[PDB]
Amino acid sequence: SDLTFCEIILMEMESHDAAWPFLEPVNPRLVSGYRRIIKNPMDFSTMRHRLSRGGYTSSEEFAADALLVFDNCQTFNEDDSEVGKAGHIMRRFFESRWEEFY
Ligand SMILES: Cc1[nH]c(-c2csc(N3CCNCC3)n2)c2c1C(=O)CCC2
Ligand SMILES: Cc1[nH]c(-c2csc(N3CCNCC3)n2)c2c1C(=O)CCC2
Repeated sequence: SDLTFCEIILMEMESHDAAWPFLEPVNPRLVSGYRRIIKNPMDFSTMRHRLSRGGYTSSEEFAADALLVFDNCQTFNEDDSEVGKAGHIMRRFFESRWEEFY
């Protein structure tokens, strides 16, 4: 049942206003320099697919994939960019609610 809270928090993240940059994997054909800079891309739908498949053995693995989405976001996007400003909203939301369970 370590993962039943992950379904809640991923469902809440999937439907958050500011989740639009992270619903689908970043298409590197459209973003100059992404493949070069971001070694391990991650997004909500890949997390949904791994969760759907049972690929998260512990609750901390799910959080590692989640923090990676935002570490990527800060690595590539300026803090005042549209994607950056949304990644900060999502990152505080995730951390604020991850602590509300743990
Ligand atoms: C994490 C991330 N999301 C986006 C982005 C821009 S537009 C858009 N969408 C989502 C897909 N269909 C509609 C509009 N998603 C970027 C990004 C980066 O890290 C680099 C800059 C571009
Ligand atoms: C998965 C994904 N879909 C799109 C997308 C569809 S339409 C459109 N534009 C951007 C330029 N002005 C016209 C409309 N962008 C992107 C994307 C990414 O991964 C990165 C950002 C771009």
